[PDB]
Amino acid sequence: MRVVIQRVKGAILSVRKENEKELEIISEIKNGLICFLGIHKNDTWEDALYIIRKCLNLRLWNNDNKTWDKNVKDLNYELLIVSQFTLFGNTKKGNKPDFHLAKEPNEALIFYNKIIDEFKKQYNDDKIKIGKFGNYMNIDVTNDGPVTIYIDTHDIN
Amino acid sequence: MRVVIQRVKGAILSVRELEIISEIKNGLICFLGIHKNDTWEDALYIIRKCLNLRLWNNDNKTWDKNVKDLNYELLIVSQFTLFGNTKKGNKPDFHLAKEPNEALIFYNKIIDEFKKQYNDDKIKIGKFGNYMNIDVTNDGPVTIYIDTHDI
Repeated sequence: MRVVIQRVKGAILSVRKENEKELEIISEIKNGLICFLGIHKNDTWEDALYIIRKCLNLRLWNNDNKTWDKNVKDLNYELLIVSQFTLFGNTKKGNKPDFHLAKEPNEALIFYNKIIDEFKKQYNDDKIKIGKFGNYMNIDVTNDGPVTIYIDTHDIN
Repeated sequence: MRVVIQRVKGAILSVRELEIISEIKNGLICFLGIHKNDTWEDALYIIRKCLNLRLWNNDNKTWDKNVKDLNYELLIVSQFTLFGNTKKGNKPDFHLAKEPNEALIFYNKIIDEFKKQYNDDKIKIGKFGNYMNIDVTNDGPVTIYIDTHDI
């Protein structure tokens, strides 16, 4: 499993409605993190936990003297967790990218919900916001630094 | 060199109460991390892939056009935190990330070639070493990661 973690002052997630061209705001987070999370073909519940561990636990904020000190939960800060398969989008071969290594979308959806669920059990239920799985979404992000963090769990076991 | 490429409707970059200093409508923001042992070769791969990657639908086709094809914009930004190793503890370490002085130069050079290759009105930057606010309108969203030490 893969994740892009971007530090944020806020973020507003909006999708298409019901002519359309009409974006509808479903998820707001103020200060906190945003997480573009890619579920991989053969992911196991162990990778999921590791993702949730680093999100919830890495120290991407500062205090007085001390830097890189406090994690998302110390500041009662939110997270917006957005599913992003395009992260296994393969760009080794060809300028059109190939997603062959992502998970199938019905298998993914159940896995991601499970994760979101667990996300809530390891933090606070009201701090974890989400997008609409496998849907067009339009997200305004306030990058705070910026701060961008990459983790590929298949770099571990 | 690592890079996070995201597809935007547009993006606004601001600095320290703040003040806008770049912006772009549709195109791409690329958070571009520079490894201490990177090579000019290591740039080319990034720039190419950024400029050519087919990330836009062509009314009926999918994954078909690039930022060049659609006279779109790129806004290049230098994330060293992309090399924050975090397996150790919960406190990232950037012992893998290029030193800010040689970094800034490599960044500089990369921008020149980004212009040299696409168009120089089409490339935006930030103030390199400093705090940045970037409002980013994630279109899709479409997130794309490459670490050049795989090619």
